[PDB]
Amino acid sequence: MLRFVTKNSQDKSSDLFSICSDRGTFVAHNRVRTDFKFDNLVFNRVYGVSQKFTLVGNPTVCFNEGSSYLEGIAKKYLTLDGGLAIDNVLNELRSTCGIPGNAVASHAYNITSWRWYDNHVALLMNMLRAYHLQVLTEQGQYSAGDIPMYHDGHVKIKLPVTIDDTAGPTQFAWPSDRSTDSYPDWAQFSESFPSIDVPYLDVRPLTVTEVNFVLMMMSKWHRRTNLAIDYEAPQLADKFAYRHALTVQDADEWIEGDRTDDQFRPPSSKVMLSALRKYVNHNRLYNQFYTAAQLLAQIMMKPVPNCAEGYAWLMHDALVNIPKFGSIRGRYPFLLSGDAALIQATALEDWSAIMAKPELVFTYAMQVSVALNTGLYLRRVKKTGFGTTIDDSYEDGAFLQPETFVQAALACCTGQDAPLNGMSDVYVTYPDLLEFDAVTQVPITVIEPAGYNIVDDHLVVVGVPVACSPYMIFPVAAFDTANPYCGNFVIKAANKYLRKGAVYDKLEAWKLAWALRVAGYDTHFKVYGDTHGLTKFYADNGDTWTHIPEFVTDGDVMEVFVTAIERRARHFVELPRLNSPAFFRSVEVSTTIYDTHVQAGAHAVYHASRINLDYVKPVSTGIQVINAGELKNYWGSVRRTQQGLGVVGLT
Amino acid sequence: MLRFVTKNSQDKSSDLFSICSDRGTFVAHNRVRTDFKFDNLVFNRVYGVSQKFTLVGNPTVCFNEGSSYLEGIAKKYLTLDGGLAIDNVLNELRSTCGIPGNAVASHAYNITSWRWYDNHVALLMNMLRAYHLQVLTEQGQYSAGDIPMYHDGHVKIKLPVTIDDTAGPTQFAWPSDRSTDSYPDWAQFSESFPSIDVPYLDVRPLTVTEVNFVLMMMSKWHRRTNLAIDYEAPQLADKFAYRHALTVQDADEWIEGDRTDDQFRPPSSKVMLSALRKYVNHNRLYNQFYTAAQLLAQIMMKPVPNCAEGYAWLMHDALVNIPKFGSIRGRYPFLLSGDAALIQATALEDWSAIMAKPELVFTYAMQVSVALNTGLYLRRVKKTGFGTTIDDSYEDGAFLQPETFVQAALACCTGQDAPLNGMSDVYVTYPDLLEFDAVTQVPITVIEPAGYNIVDDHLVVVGVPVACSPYMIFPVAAFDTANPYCGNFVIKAANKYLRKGAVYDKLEAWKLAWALRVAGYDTHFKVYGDTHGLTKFYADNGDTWTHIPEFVTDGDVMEVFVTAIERRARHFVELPRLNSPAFFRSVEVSTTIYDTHVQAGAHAVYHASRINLDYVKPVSTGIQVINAGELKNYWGSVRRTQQGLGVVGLT
Amino acid sequence: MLRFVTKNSQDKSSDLFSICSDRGTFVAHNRVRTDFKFDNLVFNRVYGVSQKFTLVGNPTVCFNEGSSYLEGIAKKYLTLDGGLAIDNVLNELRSTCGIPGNAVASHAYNITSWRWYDNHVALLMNMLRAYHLQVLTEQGQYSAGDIPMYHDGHVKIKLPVTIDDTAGPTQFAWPSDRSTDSYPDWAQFSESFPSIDVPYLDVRPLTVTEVNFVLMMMSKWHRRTNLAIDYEAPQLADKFAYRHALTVQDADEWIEGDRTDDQFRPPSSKVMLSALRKYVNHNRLYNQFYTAAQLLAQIMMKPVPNCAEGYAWLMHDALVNIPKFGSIRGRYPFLLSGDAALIQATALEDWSAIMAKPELVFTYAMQVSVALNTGLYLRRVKKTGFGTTIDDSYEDGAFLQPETFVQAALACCTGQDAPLNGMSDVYVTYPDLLEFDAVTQVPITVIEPAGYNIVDDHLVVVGVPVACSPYMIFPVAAFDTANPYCGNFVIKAANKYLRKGAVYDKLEAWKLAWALRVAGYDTHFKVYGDTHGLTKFYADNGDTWTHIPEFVTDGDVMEVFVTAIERRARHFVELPRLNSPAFFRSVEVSTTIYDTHVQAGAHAVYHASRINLDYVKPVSTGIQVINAGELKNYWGSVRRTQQGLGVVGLT
Repeated sequence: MLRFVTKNSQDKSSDLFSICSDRGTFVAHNRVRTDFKFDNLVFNRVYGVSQKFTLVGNPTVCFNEGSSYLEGIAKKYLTLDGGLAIDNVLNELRSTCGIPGNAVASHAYNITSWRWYDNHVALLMNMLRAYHLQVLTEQGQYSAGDIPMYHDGHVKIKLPVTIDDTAGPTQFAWPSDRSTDSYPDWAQFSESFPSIDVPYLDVRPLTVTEVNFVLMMMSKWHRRTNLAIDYEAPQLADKFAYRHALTVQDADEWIEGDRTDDQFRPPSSKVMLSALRKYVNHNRLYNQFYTAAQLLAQIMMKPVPNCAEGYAWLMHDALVNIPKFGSIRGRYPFLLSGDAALIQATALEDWSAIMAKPELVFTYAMQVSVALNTGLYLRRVKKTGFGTTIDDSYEDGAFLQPETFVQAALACCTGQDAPLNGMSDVYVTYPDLLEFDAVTQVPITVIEPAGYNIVDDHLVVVGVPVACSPYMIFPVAAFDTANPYCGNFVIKAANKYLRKGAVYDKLEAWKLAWALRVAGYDTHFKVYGDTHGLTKFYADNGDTWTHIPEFVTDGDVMEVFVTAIERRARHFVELPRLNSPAFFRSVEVSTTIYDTHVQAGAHAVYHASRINLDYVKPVSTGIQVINAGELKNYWGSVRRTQQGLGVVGLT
Repeated sequence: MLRFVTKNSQDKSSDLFSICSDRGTFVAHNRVRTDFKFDNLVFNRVYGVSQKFTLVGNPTVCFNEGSSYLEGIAKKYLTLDGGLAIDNVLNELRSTCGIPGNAVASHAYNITSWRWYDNHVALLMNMLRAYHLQVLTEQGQYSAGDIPMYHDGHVKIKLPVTIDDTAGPTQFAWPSDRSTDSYPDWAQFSESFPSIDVPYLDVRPLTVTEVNFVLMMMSKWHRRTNLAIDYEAPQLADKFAYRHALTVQDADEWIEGDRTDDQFRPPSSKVMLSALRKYVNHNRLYNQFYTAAQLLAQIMMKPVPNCAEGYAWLMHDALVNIPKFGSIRGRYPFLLSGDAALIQATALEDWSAIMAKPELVFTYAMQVSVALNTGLYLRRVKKTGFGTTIDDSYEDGAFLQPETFVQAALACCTGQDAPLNGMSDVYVTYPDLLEFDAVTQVPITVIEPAGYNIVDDHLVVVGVPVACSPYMIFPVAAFDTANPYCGNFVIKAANKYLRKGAVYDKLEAWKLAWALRVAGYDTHFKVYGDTHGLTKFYADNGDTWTHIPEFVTDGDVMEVFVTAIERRARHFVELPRLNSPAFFRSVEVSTTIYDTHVQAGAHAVYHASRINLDYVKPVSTGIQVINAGELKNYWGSVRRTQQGLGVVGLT
Repeated sequence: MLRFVTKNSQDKSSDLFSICSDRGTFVAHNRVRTDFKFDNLVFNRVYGVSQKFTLVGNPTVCFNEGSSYLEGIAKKYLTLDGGLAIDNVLNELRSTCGIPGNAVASHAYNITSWRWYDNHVALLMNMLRAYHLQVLTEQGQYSAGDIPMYHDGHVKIKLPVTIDDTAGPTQFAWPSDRSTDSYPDWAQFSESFPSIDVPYLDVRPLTVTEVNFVLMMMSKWHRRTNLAIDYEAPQLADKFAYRHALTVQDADEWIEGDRTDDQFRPPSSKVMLSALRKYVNHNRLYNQFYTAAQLLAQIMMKPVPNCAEGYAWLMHDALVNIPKFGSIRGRYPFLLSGDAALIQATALEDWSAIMAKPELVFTYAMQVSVALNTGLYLRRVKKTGFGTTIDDSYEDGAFLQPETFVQAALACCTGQDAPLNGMSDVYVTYPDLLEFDAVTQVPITVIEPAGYNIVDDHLVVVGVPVACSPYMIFPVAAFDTANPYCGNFVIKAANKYLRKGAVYDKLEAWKLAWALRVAGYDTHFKVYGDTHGLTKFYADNGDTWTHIPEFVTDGDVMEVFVTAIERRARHFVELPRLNSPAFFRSVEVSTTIYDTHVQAGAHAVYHASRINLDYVKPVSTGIQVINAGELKNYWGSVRRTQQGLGVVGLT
């Protein structure tokens, strides 16, 4: 994930922005300068482009079974090919247990040394989400979510929320609620020989507050806010025992009225980070934490569209496949004694980067939301080749299996090799949006129709619409040729001229429309075919980006006529008559970014924290690390090729 | 058998599905994409296929004693063969323990006329089926179970059910009755040496509740549901005694009516599995457990037939040979000690795998059911000469041996090495299915004669019909040549064209018809006989599989006249006419299954889990492992050789 | 550990100091000469430095059972691992002693469910602390013990004490109470074979009074003084039995009140040590005794801080993991016979050394305390990058493992191979000290704000402060480069001079400031921040050590502006100004400690004794010695490698 965020060490460094939101949303401001090269002279314009991101969401969880992983075991027990040496783990118990006779191995295999279902990624989800919520809490920004009330005088949209924004809590209370629901049974089991088949976790190097936090968050999660991360989650395990030298019972007392909320307020974000770092470093959970970060980032937030038709993508809900929690590392103290067993290098470097800066996960999530939303429309277009490909040889099979859905979308949008989940049966997916013809309905209020194909008072949207500017992944290089996405392009003459002298293919017509809307001239396009009532290219005043109209996507018509270019009231840099001969000049448009920052409303400016590849140096002290990986465990990167996109290892 | 289930998926993504039932049935949805590449114009079509299954069955059980197996004792008590070194036992009694010479001499004189009959296969059968029933009950769907009600709108067929679901129980009742049926005369044994030739059990490592469950489940088992694994079975031993530290009294009060039902509930599935694990790994019953697992898998369930005529497969009832219960492990306490001798490697690894994941047995049962049906059907088909040039004596070659019946069926189906029972005189058989003229009078209530072989108010079939489709096991190489059963097939030019259309061979015509029905074209055909009421390639929806046309089941029909190729009501991919010599093209297809997730009924969806075989190495400590097998015991595999399927060693 | 204490003085003049206390504290005077050689003009100054210590502490003890160690029995009763050859035990019972076959068979049947948990570490802990307390009492200075009352004339700080000295006892009272607390149910055992799984002790070689002391000291131990080694501890075993020739009755009358206090006095220190020696060398408990000695040393005492902020180090309380008491040596009389097996060489030599001189433990405790504090502080410092070019992950590298916590601290401090505990799941830890932001609210009563980080009426610290000075262990090579911690350092030219003075690096400035404060010049400095109330290099008298200036604890500060070099009130050696480029000279210093003699308070002076290691060879007769160690048991050493400190074998 770190390599993708840093765009392969571009300028040797990268950047990230802190998590922050107001009423469940936050703008993402920018400043850009767009040049103009014609008449062997330069014009330019500077304009502040914004972008709206919302944290609201209602994903659906599935705490199903998942494959067990034993990577954080000593080298002497695990093997690259032999794996778990059951004889080696068993006979070590005999040398240390007080159980007599030769039936020691039989009893141990009967009771506890048969399951081998070590997997804590659900717990890592819980704790990392808790850290993010606590950040939003003490930053004075924790509240119920609220999708913005989109309004332009024309058709307007409003989506409902589970809980009221004002009725939402102003402080982060506990996930579970005391004296309402059951809690898992826990007890410090420090015996050398396990007695009952039950998940075991080693939290010896954790302080009392950290172990209290972990064992309390072990219980059921209850949603109290509309945020996409407050998803419902039951208690991960019905029963478990924690390997701690000291006995901790503050949570147990708080179950009864013994401890009030005052004396059991949730801890601080640095306390959560210390607990998580201690836990991961102790149990050698680098790959599992990397997978946890991937999963949480993929559900962090969605980009609020600036167009009326964009809300169709926003209204959707995702499905998460979190494996059932199971922990077998406290069953035997000697398991952790020794170097870690084949920890993935990408996981290690990513873990070190997150420890250096805990904001990398949020910045990656912010990038990935925009990247996925763009990549869905991008693959829908690229499958048909603007309706100019006969067969279906684009080979979009990487979008079929729900595991690689998001990663394939990322590899489609940007040429960067999207990072694999590093696990199996775990994913976030919108199955209804699998095929490129994704019809959907939008609930719509009562406004007068102005060429917006309103059907049954419900905006009918086909597929997925591009709903966010690419300004945070600007070098996207989505199309093969030059475009606003690439950043620098040159407007060319019309293909031919006729009685209104405007013959342009959809792609360069959209290029010219975006250039003119940047320059302050709205453009009128007219095709006598299917139009649905749009005569000018759709754009937003706050965000000068011009969304590609549907007729470019449908691939039926290949030409669009731009009859007259009108001048907006908010005039800007003057241009000649482009849509006429003997006056058009080969203008070229380039843009660069001036200032990028993330602000919640207009208050408490959050200066960006620079991150470079200097601290990327992993801690290799007693951690057997392998850079290579296997596709079986989904350790690779989906890469876009000439014919399409496929999954390959990084080599 | 783990090797078989892994090679079914060629060691890539070895899927397995949780047990789940809805009224005794369920359905396994898939998502398979089929290609159509011709003239470098690659097309494809994805579609969901649902091959449903039913757990309802009424097998016939014959409890006949067979060979006595003693391959779990220490080496020093066993000779070079299975012969028990009884003289060694008495010498060890003389040497190790200090017993009066008169006492040991009297015991040795008494033992000279004792039966060393030890077979716990029936006990393992009962315990495993009880565990599965408890799993199904705690899942909340256990009931009497009913055969599916299938109708095509032209014929309505409903097989009678012995016990209806409405009157069926909802909670798992005990196999026996409350003092209504006599219980076995169990007793407590704790001395060093046996006193009566009655078999004795070693159940010391088990807990009080597990011993209660085993002892009272030893009683006569009554069939209370139409479940296939709910076969009737008598008390496995009229008298016995368990070697335990203390006597167990809880079950006796319930037996005699002192304890009511609520005071004695059925134990959990987890504790049942723990008891089974303890018993097997304590008596070292790995081989007998492997045989019992094979029997359960082969007797688990049958596939619901999509077509009408396939219900004949549901009509037939299996016959089994369960050896009588015998136990000499509890006769002496030293026998189970030492290093276990004569343990098969395949049995050990299979036992480790099934205890690591208790769903391997169920997925192997599903695979064996579908493979059995396909193997029998394609055996009948290849008897004609369809697809196979060599007219091998498939009728009576190796299908006579009941122990090798199902394994030979699997060999004929897939070509993979079917795992043998590993035990003598134990098998599952359908005696009325060896003949190739097996007809059945399936009761029908015809709505209208859509065209079938309906005779005497209830139609008949020939041999074995088709009930399933090769989708749980797709890459099955039933035929040597390319076919839909294989991954991909290349449609070739017609043998001869003519004015009305073209004629086709036995296999090529069916292959093209299946490809066209997948594409969306319904294919008509004309045959020299008039033996049916429809000139169509029947292909029921839900799986889009075109059954082998019944006309080719008989011989002397090598050419089939195919005409009238046209689109159906719905259409997926445009294809050339393929019958006229002008429009014909060398269409090549390719099929691959991507996703599969069984779901019980219409609410409970059970996502496909996964198995990490790297972590499931067997517990090889303290075990004398033997890779080789003995053909008289049927410790081997059967492979479909080009010269005829036969039993071979794994070497 | 003897190797460690000898290498601290590089095997030359291995000093050691008698235990001595004054109100729970004492002070270790020294006489160290510091050189100043420049331009062949060698100067020097001798001065007495006093680094005082306190024995007062309140550690937290968690009595949790851990791994069972059996490495003291004869070879024939032990397998290749720690597994007890119980079958060998029963065969030897059969062969050697003439016991009825029925009796031995019954005993063998009973023994099958017995716990071979044997760990006498808690017992050795208790006996050693009792011996030390009796030594301190007979020395005539035992009391409740009070924390020192330190004030600089500007802030008055006094840590609260649980038990004041005035009400504190003057004579060593018994750990238990006169029938107020229940005593363990001891008994007399003399038969050949055990009868109950309750642990049994072999105390035959001990005398009647020693057995009385051990048996009644087995009871619950109450904390009656604020001594660090006076931790509360419950009864180590509710029931037990001692293998002795005759029963012991003297203690019982005192237990039941029949015997009054004067009739039963605490036994002498000499007889306590004799009893400990007999017990250890009879049960062959060398490894467990070495572990217990390590624990006592690591938990003995803390250094009184000269500076005000160092009292935060005294605020923190340790946490320990003492394994539960277990004894199987007394189960059978033959076990202790034969040749002892699995005895570590280091443990044997350390045991011989500590019994030759019972002060080695105390001097090693003092050294481990000072090394611990210095290691933690310089770890926090080197996290910034002070002195060390490589920014190794010192935060969480190997400090997570509690068993390796203090050893890693010692490795970071000195670079010498720290001796491991030699036992699993036993450690001393400060959980609130792993984090680098550990703050404490030390209660202060400010007389006047002389300039400190005083906030909220009670100042705070960051991480771990400094309380001691590297004078008990002078040649400590904490930093790779030359420094005051090393023997000598060469002051080099300034990086850049300027009109007001010169600027200096992070390390060179502190080195020069320390050298100048030793010389007699007070050095001022200016920093880009304003984070303190004094621009001075703080150096309290009594030790003439200049603490690391707190400004450099944080990062992003590489250059420090130093000016105003001038003589203090008193002066020792004339030095050039060293800041102006003209007066600057290449001053080179050299430091060496000559004399040291701890003295308790102001009256009792304990001259430094000596140890002749030539006469302290271990008793290797009748012992199977093993030089190698097993990393799971933590039988090794940790060395500060250039690539990061880690656990290595001694080979």
